[PDB]
Amino acid sequence: LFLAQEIIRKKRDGHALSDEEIRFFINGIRDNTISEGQIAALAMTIFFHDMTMPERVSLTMAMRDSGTVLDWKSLHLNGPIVDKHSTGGVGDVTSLMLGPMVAACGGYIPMISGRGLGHTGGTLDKLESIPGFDIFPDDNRFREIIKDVGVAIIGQTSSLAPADKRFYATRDITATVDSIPLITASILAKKLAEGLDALVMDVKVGSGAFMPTYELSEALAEAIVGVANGAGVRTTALLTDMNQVLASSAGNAVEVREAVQFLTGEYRNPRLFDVTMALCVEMLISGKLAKDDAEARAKLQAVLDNGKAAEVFGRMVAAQKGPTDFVENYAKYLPTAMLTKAVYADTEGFVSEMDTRALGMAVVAMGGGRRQASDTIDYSVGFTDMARLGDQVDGQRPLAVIHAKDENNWQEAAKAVKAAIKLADKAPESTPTVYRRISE
Amino acid sequence: LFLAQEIIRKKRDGHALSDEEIRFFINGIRDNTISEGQIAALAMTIFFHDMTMPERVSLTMAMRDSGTVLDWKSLHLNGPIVDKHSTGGVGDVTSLMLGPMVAACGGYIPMISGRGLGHTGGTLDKLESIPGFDIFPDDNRFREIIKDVGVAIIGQTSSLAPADKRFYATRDITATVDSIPLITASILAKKLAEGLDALVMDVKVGSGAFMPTYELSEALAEAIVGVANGAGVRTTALLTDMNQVLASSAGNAVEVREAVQFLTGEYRNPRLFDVTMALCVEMLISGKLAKDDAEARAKLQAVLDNGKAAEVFGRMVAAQKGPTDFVENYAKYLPTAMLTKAVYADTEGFVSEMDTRALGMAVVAMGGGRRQASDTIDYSVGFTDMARLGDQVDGQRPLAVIHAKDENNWQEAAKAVKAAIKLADKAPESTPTVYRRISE
Ligand SMILES: Cc1cn([C@H]2C[C@H](N=[N+]=[N-])[C@@H](CO)O2)c(=O)[nH]c1=O
Ligand SMILES: Cc1cn([C@H]2C[C@H](N=[N+]=[N-])[C@@H](CO)O2)c(=O)[nH]c1=O
Repeated sequence: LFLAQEIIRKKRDGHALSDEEIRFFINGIRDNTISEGQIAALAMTIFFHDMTMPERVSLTMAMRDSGTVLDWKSLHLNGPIVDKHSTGGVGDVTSLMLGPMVAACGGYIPMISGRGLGHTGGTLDKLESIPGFDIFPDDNRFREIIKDVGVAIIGQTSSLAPADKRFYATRDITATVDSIPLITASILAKKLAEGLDALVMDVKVGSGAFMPTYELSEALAEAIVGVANGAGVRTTALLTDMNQVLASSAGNAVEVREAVQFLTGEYRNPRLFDVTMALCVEMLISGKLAKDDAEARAKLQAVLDNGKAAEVFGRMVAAQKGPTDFVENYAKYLPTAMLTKAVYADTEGFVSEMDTRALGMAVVAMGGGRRQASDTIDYSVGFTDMARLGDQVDGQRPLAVIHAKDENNWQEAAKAVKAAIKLADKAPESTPTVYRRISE
Repeated sequence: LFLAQEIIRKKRDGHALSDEEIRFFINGIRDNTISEGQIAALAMTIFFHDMTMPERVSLTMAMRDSGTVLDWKSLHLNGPIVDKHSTGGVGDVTSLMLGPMVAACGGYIPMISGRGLGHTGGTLDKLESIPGFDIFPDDNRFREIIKDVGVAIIGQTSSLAPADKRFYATRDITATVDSIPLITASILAKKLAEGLDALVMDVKVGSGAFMPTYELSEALAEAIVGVANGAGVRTTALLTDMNQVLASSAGNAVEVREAVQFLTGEYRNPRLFDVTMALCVEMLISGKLAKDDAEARAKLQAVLDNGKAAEVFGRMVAAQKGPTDFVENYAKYLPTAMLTKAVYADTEGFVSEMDTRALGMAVVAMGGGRRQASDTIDYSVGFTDMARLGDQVDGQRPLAVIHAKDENNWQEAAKAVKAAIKLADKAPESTPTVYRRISE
């Protein structure tokens, strides 16, 4: 003894770790007695040897239990505790509508979300375009908001799955991010710390997805579903498309605008609608708020149609210290960019493919995301009026409208947008927005 | 960029690293820009995927070049620069005779050695039983001693292969010590920093060896020979036996006594003689001081017989600030133990096997070695009069004579010695002391 090196050795040599060994190691990460080198070594043994279902469950539970785990029972709420997690993308603004929609249908959604990562936007960064919006309410205040409003969207505190914090920080500099068991455990350590009854996972497929192939997207989804249900949380996953921007916009303020306009019925991108609705349906069914797809859809459509979902969003924004008249007066509050100007393709044709990773990185480069954690976001910049795959583009239809912080910035963004998009003389074959549903 | 994570990823996915990539990574270890996690991750990828001959050479050269490399040309010496390295054992005192013997035959031996490790003794710890003996002469003083005496035995300074220091420190807590390419590179990074013409490797086989099987001992030897010769240093290896104590003693002062008595011809353990002579013969042949085995042996025997090797040892001890009359008066200087008492077997029989790892750990437990680096050694304790495999033991022949720091200490050592040794009603089959020689 001590065990940490023995545990690494055991996994290195292809043996399954016991629940005891996994818990010991995770606890050692938590109390800073296990070093970065030892975390990295174990991570790499897992990359090479994988983990069985029991190992994956142990690892997930251990990481979940390394910090605060929320419990709702004592509020005596009359609805299920339910949430959604996305692997991330570009224009992936679903949460801003989905939280209010499900809340309006009787769910309670304690959504611990995230900032932008690599080429992907982040829900917390989008919300921080709203002046005053506070992603870090205190423990008691968060509980009040969930009780009174039904939904809140917040950041990850120091008390949330702290062993995952160090594990992920090490993974991200040692080429051990790309491991299904590690990703599954990391995602669920955080989501399961919310004290959920039910969860839906959105695993992205395509050029803007983190997993590089459909098959790997599918395997991740399967892993998460298996582990989460193993933990007593009713969970399903949808594999959904990220071969183009999902919303009609990409950025921060611009995506909040899109969310509001979706909720009020001004404008609804049909692909964003399809994904948002499908994810909400899973939450209602898993949360036992509806018996089937048709009933779920009817309830969700009703709260869009009668303004209830929009009202919940407004109440959420107010409760998290944004403006009390935000839905009504968002234009007053959301910052506008210095220069807003359309980018047109160099030729006429059909949008045939769009490197959605490259589009994501273009927004980062404009100042709408970060390359390092200390970077400051410009909340106004990004894209609107995105062309979709199959759109005919010409002098009357741009590839996008670019919201830029100055003219030099606009030129570089326009260059990146054009480079990311290929035109063809025929429309590409259409693709489903939702490829598949994975259940226990 | 930067490359460190990309380099780990590349090796992780089974690709050979370039010389450039290896040099960059080693330099990053040297200047502390590459973290412990990144060292551990790379180490583990090498454990899983191994390294080709070109990778192994690059890694070795990079680590060698991370610090000071000695050059002798400017002293205009008339003999080869030659050295020996052992993988370590119990009673493995060969260097104390071999350095002086080879020096007396015209070699120059700048021996950078080591302290005890795990169950094994260390030449530097043995030498530090000699009052005043200084293992850290300054650069210029070391050169004077090599010029004037022909041999000196010293410790590893902060300037020696500093990238190896951090690499090994990480390996030793992350279960990445046990890798042939990593061991080879670590050993040779240090030895090749001596500016050698020739080198002999002693790779131990058996229960007191670090490599757990003959086949793995053999593979390590082959790796070291290939890499060293690739680096322009004429190198051979002997696989030698460590299924019992090599010398008739194990410890610090007790082994220095044995060395002196070997050199003066008072007493020569025949197995220790065989290994010592065989290693010296390799050095003379590789260093071109003799054309064949017979001539080498004749020259080495002559310097034993005429007192020259003993005189060189005395001059080395004096030059390194030990006593000037040490060979003559060692009994005055080497510390004696509080209690010296024979341990007898519980029954009569032939010594059939001896767990030489356990015997090594018994010396550590007596206070003759360390469990952690801060531990203080008692230089007097250990074993003498070791029984050998095939010895009949009874009331007239003990298993060993134990030199202990007090009576409680003696009892625990006696218990460990008895537990480490199995008797049989017949002598075991004899085994060679030198199994094989490996050349380029
Ligand atoms: C932010 C974060 C990302 N990741 C993974 C999820 C993403 N993979 N997928 N799908 C990946 C992107 O580098 O990082 C993680 O495992 N834990 C975390 O806390
Ligand atoms: C002291 C030291 C040991 N080691 C290895 C050599 C030993 N293996 N063999 N033969 C091993 C013992 O744990 O550590 C190393 O690679 N570099 C070092 O600096």
